[PDB]
Amino acid sequence: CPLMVKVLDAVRGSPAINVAVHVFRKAADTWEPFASGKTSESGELHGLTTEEEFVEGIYKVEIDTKSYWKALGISPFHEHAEVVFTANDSGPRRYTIAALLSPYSYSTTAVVTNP
Amino acid sequence: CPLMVKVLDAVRGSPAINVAVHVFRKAAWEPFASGKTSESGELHGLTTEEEFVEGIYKVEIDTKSYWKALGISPFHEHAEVVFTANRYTIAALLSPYSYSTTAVVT
Amino acid sequence: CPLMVKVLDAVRGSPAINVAVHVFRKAAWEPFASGKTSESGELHGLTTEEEFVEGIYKVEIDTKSYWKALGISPFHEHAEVVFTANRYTIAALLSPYSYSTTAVVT
Amino acid sequence: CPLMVKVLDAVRGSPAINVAVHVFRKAADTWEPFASGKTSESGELHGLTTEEEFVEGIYKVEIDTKSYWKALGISPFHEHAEVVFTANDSGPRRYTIAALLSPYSYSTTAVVTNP
Ligand SMILES: [Ca+2]
Ligand SMILES: [Ca+2]
Ligand SMILES: [Ca+2]
Ligand SMILES: [Ca+2]
Repeated sequence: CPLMVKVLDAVRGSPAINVAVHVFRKAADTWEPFASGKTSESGELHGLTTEEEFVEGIYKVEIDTKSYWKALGISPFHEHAEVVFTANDSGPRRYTIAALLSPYSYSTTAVVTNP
Repeated sequence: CPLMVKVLDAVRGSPAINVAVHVFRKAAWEPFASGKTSESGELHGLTTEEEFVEGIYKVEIDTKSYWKALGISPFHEHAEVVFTANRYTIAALLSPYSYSTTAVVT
Repeated sequence: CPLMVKVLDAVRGSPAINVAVHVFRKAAWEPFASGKTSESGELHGLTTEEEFVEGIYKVEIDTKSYWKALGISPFHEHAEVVFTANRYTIAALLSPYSYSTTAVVT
Repeated sequence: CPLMVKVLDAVRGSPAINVAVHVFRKAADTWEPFASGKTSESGELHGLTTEEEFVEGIYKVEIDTKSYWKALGISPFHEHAEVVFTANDSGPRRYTIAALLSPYSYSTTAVVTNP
């Protein structure tokens, strides 16, 4: 699994469950859809892509924080958290993008490994 | 100011100086405002009360150029940052492989 | 000031007002300075250039009392925060189950 | 496993490997040693304690960031990151403490589950 996403909720002290994650890749010209999914009961999203699909490029991972907070009855500030990075440029790597969410703040970090 | 940006470096423990910041507003992204961080890591003067209407905004901080100037290989292209406005300070704390961003209303 | 503390609330998007802050210095923890956050979430006036010598300091922010006043059940007792000093701003961003803290030197 | 700790490195984009973690419990009078260990190659520390040992109380988890950064040739600011919470007060829970480290900043969050 070359691209994994893990999301935690700083208001509830829990995994962020059933949060939508969309991945786009930058096109020749615009953001083209690449892969999407929803976080699990552990806050994790595995199975986005495959080694064969995951080419070099500039990717955007957008986590739908607005829907997540609204469904919980919380007022979100950010529409979404938008993590943008160059992948695979010096060869294939495995990436984990972790995100910690609050209504008016988020943080995100990357773990990169060389398989 | 209706909108202020502050950028801090978590590796060196210093303000992030001369970092480019662009703000965009969602149209029916229209560039909306931009500048470069001061010696204090702050950017004031972006907009006015008149122009800053309710809507969806994106603040994008060119973190990649900042790290490269320092000789450090960064992960991200930029710390974007996207919110609905319904006085705002947007703060960003930068590391090579992480960032956090927060909004404060005064 | 040699030492400033700022506290922000990540749930409400506001400065954290009237939060108690205690600073301690490691002895051969001696209370060193303390106060309460202003309407801006800031605490100035903690110490002087004379008293603030190199050493190991702990800044402890009473986050539990802040959340309880708001009617929110918090995880932490306090966001402590412990560093070696060799002008410092200590910033803390608070959520019920998380905090982050950063130091900036000017 | 009622108490787990996971640590990531924001400078390197990696797990924080072989970082010392000490847990103390507040005593009747002072911090009494409770449990300690080192993070794994995945940045995780399992096996700190057992359900039988983990009683209600005020715990301090101290992560030795100073040694970790010094061994990597980086200048640390914080001596250590000191996470302090009441545990088990309304009954036993499982706790994960996650920490993201940089030289001049750290964040930490809790995931609490009711087994
Ligand atoms: Ca290439
Ligand atoms: Ca309106
Ligand atoms: Ca000295
Ligand atoms: Ca009890």
